[PDB]
Amino acid sequence: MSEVVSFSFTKFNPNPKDIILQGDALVTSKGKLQLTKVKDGKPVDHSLGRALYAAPIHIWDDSTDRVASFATSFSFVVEAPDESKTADGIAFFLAPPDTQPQKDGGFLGLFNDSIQTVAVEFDTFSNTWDPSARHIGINVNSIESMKYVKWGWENGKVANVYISYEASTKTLTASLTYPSNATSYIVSANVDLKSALPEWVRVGFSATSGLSRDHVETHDVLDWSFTSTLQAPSDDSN
Amino acid sequence: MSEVVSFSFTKFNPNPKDIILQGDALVTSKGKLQLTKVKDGKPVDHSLGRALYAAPIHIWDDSTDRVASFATSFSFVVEAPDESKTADGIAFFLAPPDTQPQKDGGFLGLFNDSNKSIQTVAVEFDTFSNTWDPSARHIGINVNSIESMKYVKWGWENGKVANVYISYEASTKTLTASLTYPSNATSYIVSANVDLKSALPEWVRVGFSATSGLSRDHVETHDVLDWSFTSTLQAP
Amino acid sequence: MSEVVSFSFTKFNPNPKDIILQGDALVTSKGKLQLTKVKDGKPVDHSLGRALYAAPIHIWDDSTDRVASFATSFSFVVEAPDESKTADGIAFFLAPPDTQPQKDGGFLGLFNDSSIQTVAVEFDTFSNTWDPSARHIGINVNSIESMKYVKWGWENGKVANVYISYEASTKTLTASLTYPSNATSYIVSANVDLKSALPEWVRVGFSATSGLSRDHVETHDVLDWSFTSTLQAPSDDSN
Amino acid sequence: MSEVVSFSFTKFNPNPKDIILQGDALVTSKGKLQLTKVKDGKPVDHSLGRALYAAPIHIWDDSTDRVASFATSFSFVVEAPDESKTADGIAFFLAPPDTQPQKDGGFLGLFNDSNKSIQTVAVEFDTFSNTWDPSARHIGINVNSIESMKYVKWGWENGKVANVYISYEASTKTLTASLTYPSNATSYIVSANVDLKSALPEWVRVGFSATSGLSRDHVETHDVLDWSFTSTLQAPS
Ligand SMILES: OC[C@H]1O[C@@H](O[C@H]2[C@H](O)[C@@H](O)[C@@H](O)O[C@@H]2CO)[C@H](O)[C@@H](O)[C@H]1O
Ligand SMILES: OC[C@H]1O[C@@H](O[C@H]2[C@H](O)[C@@H](O)[C@@H](O)O[C@@H]2CO)[C@H](O)[C@@H](O)[C@H]1O
Ligand SMILES: OC[C@H]1O[C@@H](O[C@H]2[C@H](O)[C@@H](O)[C@@H](O)O[C@@H]2CO)[C@H](O)[C@@H](O)[C@H]1O
Ligand SMILES: OC[C@H]1O[C@@H](O[C@H]2[C@H](O)[C@@H](O)[C@@H](O)O[C@@H]2CO)[C@H](O)[C@@H](O)[C@H]1O
Ligand SMILES: [Ca+2]
Ligand SMILES: [Ca+2]
Ligand SMILES: [Ca+2]
Ligand SMILES: [Ca+2]
Ligand SMILES: [Mn+2]
Ligand SMILES: [Mn+2]
Ligand SMILES: [Mn+2]
Ligand SMILES: [Mn+2]
Repeated sequence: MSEVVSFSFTKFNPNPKDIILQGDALVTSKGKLQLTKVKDGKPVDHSLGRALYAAPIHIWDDSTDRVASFATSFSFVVEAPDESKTADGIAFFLAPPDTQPQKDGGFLGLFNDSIQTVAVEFDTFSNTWDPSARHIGINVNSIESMKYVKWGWENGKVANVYISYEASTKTLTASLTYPSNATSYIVSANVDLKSALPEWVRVGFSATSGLSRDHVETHDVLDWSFTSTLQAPSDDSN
Repeated sequence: MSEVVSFSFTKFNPNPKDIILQGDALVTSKGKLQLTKVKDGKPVDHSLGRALYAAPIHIWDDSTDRVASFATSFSFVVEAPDESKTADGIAFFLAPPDTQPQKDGGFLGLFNDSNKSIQTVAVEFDTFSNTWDPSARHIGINVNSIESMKYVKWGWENGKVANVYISYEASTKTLTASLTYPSNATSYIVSANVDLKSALPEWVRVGFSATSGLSRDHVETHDVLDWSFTSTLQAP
Repeated sequence: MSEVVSFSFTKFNPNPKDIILQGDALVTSKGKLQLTKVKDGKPVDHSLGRALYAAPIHIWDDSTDRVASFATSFSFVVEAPDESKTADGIAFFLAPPDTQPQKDGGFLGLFNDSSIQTVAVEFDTFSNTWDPSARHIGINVNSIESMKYVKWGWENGKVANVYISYEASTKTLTASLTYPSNATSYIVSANVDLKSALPEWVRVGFSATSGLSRDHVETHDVLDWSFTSTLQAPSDDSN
Repeated sequence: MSEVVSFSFTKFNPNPKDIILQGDALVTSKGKLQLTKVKDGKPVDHSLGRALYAAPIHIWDDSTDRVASFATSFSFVVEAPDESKTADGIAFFLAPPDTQPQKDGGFLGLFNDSNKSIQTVAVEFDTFSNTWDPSARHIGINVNSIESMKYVKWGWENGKVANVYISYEASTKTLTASLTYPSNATSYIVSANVDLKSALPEWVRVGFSATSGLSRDHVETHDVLDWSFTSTLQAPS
């Protein structure tokens, strides 16, 4: 009646055997997780890459009415040669363990037109279902976010992300901070993990570059820490 | 060289030998840290309470060029009988280890209006607009002054549980504070560049401070429901 | 330059996605990891079971000269209908990520009689030709023949608490067993060079076998498990 | 209903505001916790030193039926100029929060035969056979007495680093202590059934105590090199 898992990497090892790389994703010799293709130092169009931690995570348990609380921190960089033409974005996500890459472009490698996936997206291009401004969105089994906050993307600057899920209140909270100019953004939503996802999931990142040559950008993850605890609800708190 | 300290309480024992209680602060029989006085269910005016963890925390070290990264989470409630008349607020803070209560009211038990500056870094949840404050209720980052270096407007929800997370990243000197109300999934965040080495001594105590208003009609509670803290002092 | 991984289960979930079950191993409805076969309440002969955590662990890195330090705790029970006829044993181990079951019987599902990379701490209940006469706790480096052991007073059906630690800076592997029922304990340590014994990445877990005769039978059940490893640069300023 | 505390130091800062130093204990300029006096490079007789973590630890609560489980690890050295004449030893201990140094010499700064009312639970690394001791140097588990409830013979290695791990499993009341010399891969262990609720008050301080001999020729250092402690007080399962 307690299961706890954590991991933390201050950079990635170039051939990381505890990370499942999908699509174009790779780790560079200097330990950056380059989700979308970069060639000759330029980001390339029509790229999709994802990365998952090797172990599935026990996020809820039907036989005991436990639901996990979790938290994750990571830093990422999106750098674009043209700040007026950026696409498509990067996300943190949870999905069934055998999850594969879904539709490219605006679907971020996570969703499709035709899917259980919960995601926090950092969305750089306004699709038909998006607000006009770049945004941080919380997504539950749809590319259309259930709640978002407008996001002032800073080209090429390190973004520090912290995401937490409080099982007792069903509250998912996502924040981004730029240390370069000490500016931050936050959004929360009420999210029921038990109805959106299966009992076991893999967790990780997904990103796509645009579907035209002139809307390109990198989606690089520099470090990552994750913890989840599946335990019985407390009867005495408040 | 690494020095790591962590503590977590899902609620407080009523006689907590690892918390230094100052002023009016107490723990209720149900395990809530009641910073400011409550009589017959009503919050009382002219109250000041603080609470510090017993062990000092090593936040920087001159000889080895180290500065700590830290993070803290807690939940709190501020409950007012009259939503239009609320004072003064609650704060999480770091101060020298022998820190004692400082001025009441708008000074939140943390600062004062004398010539002598005080070493204290705080994140304040401010319910009352003093001369030095913005008009709205706000979350502020305060570095050795009751006047915040940076703040965000705050939609205070009367009697609702607020979840706070505060982190400090030594490598970029970035302090970030967030508040979320799970009851309506609404959140607020503010960050600031803060140099701990210039603002504080090498060792500090950490905890909470709160004050109620200096008029009988401007009263509210300042209760902390749980608390987790971790700090790591390690080489750059 | 730091990679840290930790997991802890107070009992196992009956269909555990984050455990790779091999051979006969299964988790019971009450959350026990039953490595070797039990039919109608009795342990069965010629059984081999193993179980590994799903994530590979980064135990050394050629590029930076880091070597991990790790610790693991677990509780286990070995229960036998006949105390004078026990075989073969249970082990905690580290092996390459694609590790598969190896020889049964005295080989504990880990080694064979053929070059195998596996480091193990074994709780050995039957004296093979390479064993001391008494039951024992052994530290094993790429061989079924232990590099060091301590004689072990096995208590039939009682919970045994194990603690194993590896201190990279001294290459010291330490293994202990305590029975809380009688407050009795056993310990053994060895100097083990993980870099030369194993690949950079490994999987970790348990292996056990029952006897190769109908009458030498006993359970090998694990009740909980915690593990933590840290791969970081060596400390330059400690003692 | 959970209270968790953890701290770790890879070496001690020279003016450690989170450690209460008592008696002769000091931290050297290189970060070693030197519990007993050293003068001109030589350990001095009639010395007693102790050190406690600044925050009290909540080890049981009557109202909720909780008892803590804890674990601690540390390395230490005991170095003697004359291997045939060693005294008195070093210990890890738990005591009431306002604990003060008790008798010197064989009482390890922890106990006193005059007063059996002392509350203190300890794991001792005992280098000198007193009247209440076995003959050999030994690792002992002591509960409100200098006379160990359980011990194991200990092959002390002069001036070598010893790695200690101690754990307390609340649900079975099992206290387990182990010592390992990395230098020769040699280890010792002992366990005991210990009821913390009847031995100690609800809140304690934790740390170390040591003493050097009560004669000029029985002298040895008692230095702690690091430390890591965790305790969790939570509902019984
Ligand atoms: O330009 C970036 C966007 O491309 C969109 O796809 C467009 C594409 O850009 C255009 O050249 C033509 O092929 O029509 C496509 C419609 O599918 C993506 O939908 C959008 O996400 C951006 O990546
Ligand atoms: O009403 C809440 C505020 O009280 C202020 O104190 C005032 C007080 O309101 C007024 O009655 C006067 O007589 O005394 C004080 C003016 O010096 C506090 O200064 C302010 O922080 C609020 O708490
Ligand atoms: O009886 C338990 C031991 O069996 C040994 O295998 C024996 C087997 O028992 C015997 O019937 C005959 O087949 O010879 C085999 C090999 O000598 C295992 O080697 C030993 O590990 C025990 O399990
Ligand atoms: O020599 C070390 C031990 O001294 C013991 O005390 C002795 C003392 O050495 C001696 O002078 C004698 O006359 O009486 C004392 C009691 O036997 C300590 O008791 C012992 O703990 C060591 O320190
Ligand atoms: Ca989009
Ligand atoms: Ca104010
Ligand atoms: Ca054998
Ligand atoms: Ca003695
Ligand atoms: Mn979007
Ligand atoms: Mn203010
Ligand atoms: Mn053997
Ligand atoms: Mn003794």
